Amino acid sequence: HLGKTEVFLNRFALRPLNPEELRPWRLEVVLDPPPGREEVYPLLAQVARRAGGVTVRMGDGLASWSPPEVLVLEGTLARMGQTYAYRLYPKGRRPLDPKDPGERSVLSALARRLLQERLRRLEGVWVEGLAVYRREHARGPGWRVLGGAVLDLWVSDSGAFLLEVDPAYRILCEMSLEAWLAQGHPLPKRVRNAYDRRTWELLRLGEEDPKELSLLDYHASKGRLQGREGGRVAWVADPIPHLTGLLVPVLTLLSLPWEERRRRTREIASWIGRRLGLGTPEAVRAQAYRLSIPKLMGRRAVSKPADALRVGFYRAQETALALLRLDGAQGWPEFLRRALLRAFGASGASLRLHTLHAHPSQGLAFREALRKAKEEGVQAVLVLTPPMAWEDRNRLKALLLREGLPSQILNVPLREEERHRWENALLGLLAKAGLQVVALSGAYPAELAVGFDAGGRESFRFGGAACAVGGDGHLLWTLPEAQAGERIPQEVVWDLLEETLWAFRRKAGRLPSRVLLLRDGRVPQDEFALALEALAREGIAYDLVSVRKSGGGRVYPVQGRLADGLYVPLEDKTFLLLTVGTPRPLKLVHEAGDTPLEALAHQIFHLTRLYPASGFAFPRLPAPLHLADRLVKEVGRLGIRHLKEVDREKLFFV
DNA sequence: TGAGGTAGTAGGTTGT
RNA sequence: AACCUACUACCUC
Ligand SMILES: [Mg+2]
Ligand SMILES: [Mg+2]
Repeated sequence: HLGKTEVFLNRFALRPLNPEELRPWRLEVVLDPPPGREEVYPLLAQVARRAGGVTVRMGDGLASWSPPEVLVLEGTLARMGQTYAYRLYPKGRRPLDPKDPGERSVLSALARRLLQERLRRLEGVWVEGLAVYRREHARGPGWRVLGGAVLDLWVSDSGAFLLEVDPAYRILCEMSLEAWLAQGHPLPKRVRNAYDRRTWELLRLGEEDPKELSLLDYHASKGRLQGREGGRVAWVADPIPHLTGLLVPVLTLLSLPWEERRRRTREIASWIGRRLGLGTPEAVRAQAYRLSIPKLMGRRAVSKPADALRVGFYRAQETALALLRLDGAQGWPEFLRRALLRAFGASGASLRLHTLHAHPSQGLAFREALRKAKEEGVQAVLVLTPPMAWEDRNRLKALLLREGLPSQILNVPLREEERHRWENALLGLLAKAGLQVVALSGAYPAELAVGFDAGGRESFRFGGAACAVGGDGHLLWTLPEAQAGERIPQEVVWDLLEETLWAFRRKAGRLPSRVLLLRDGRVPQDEFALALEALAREGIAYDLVSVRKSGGGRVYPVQGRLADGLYVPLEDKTFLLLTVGTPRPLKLVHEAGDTPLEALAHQIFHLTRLYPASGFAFPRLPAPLHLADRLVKEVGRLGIRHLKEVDREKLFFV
């Protein structure tokens, strides 16, 4: 179903590696005394750096392209606790191969260090590792903004360097937190320090003198207040006092037009190829297949979900809606009422607008009003209220949920002419009611696509999932599960997966024959182990896809305009998805399953249009994943405890 | 809290 | 190192 273009992405192919580069030098170290059970990630990776040149680790040890006699062999360094002192013994040199994948990998980590530690010693340059800043874009009175690009280096599998370039900006202050704060700037965003690498937030400055452990008496007695003296008190978190004498502050606040972005990518590329003796940049061109427009369906074919409000829903049902007005007045604003009635006029079944005549200030009594409403058929409520505060906003959302009443907030100074804004709140509201706004008129390989994301919170996270009961279907979610970190427990994945499988059984009378499994970001090794054995055993087929928002790189046209819904395959098992300042395609990886890439690229992009509450825009990632991101965020944000009596056909979190 | 997004500054989980 | 987030600001319908 595709028509080819040819784009080239922001990579460049530079000179092939030469003999000496195809056979690095190995060296064994001395740990005196030996490290610890975790103290090897900065302590093996602090000696591989202390050596100099292009020294970069080789698993349990180090490697170089530099002769070991120009290595610094005998030195002394430490992480806090054990003060080590390294010494380097050799092991000779052994060849490596590009065609072979196993060697191509270590060479890159050398090539990265080559890049990195050949960038340190350049001239009119500012280097933050892989990042290079080449020009001045703005110089302010103690407010410098250097701006070049971020880089990377690796090998091609034919033995030739590759160089990814992408234009960045950096911001660096010159003054103290007083030599600057007494020049105009208000209270700081974050007080970064030079005494350590440590920082803190910024509350409000203490009115009193730190002269009364000891607040001020310890500084000028710790030899910490010599070179620059403390000025006034500081107040932040992990109340605590700090003498604001020495602290090269970290400051926060234009985005470059797409054309200039490619121009600078190519220019900076040349520069780094020629200055670093790596040759002429021959920008890598990949071919990119144009993907087929999906046919999203309300009552009838429509281009953006918000058109369902004028045309009719894909599956409506006998429904009722409540209204909470927290501002002054009382009425459903006619146009919102007229707006709804016409969308249900367009659709098949009937509507009822109710009105909550209760304020939460009534306390417990206000719940009674809710008890009555739900009872009398109310499904979700639209709330009109002046911009609320996060803490109040959450307490209320969760109150209604505790009565099984999803809430859509519309911020109050509203005018008819404010049209898109209220139009989205309405879709949001119906999504929260249970309505199947739009769906996909299509022939797809996976009849069910589930999204997995994780975590909304602090110390612990929630692993959760959302469904689309596919080839248009119902969107529904599942009760999440509290977990330690980002990795969703192996059994929890399967448990969630099954609950999503069973959902399909209830709507189709049949288990699926193919499911689509989508993770947010990288899949931790083996976190889909179970589900996949589990599926295979039940003889239901599948594909697993890592879906990365970051890392897609850039994609540029050779000439013309890159068009919406473009698909570029890269390496085996991996492809980009430009769904159109400068766009950022999704990096996607087929981790498991036997479906051809184009076909997945197809669903994914098509699954993109499904999301019911975007109205006019389309989210960058597939409706299940987005839902998963949204659900999981919201649960973490206001607790799992409120969800019990909330029907999971109702997307309360949009 | 209308929603989508890119661009700076942070940090953290995975996992070497 | 590869990916998530959180703030900020700006754009778009
Ligand atoms: Mg919403
Ligand atoms: Mg995530």
